[PDB]
Amino acid sequence: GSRVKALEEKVKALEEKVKALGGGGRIEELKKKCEELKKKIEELGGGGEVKKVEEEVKKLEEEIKKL
Ligand SMILES: *Sc1ccc(O)cc1
Repeated sequence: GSRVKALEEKVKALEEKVKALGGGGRIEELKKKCEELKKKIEELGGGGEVKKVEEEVKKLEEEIKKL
């Protein structure tokens, strides 16, 4: 399937979008989940599971569609 393909891509839309969206309130917590998402993948290599990151991020990415 992908697993990582979903992690490598989302990381681009995750930050780039928020960095270009510039907002507050809803964006305040939105970034909190972002900084943690980028640090997990870039750092994780053997542990943490790749399927666990693509599933969780699914919530963040979907949130970008609105913002
Ligand atoms: S990951 C990320 C990047 C930029 C923001 O403004 C927020 C989250």
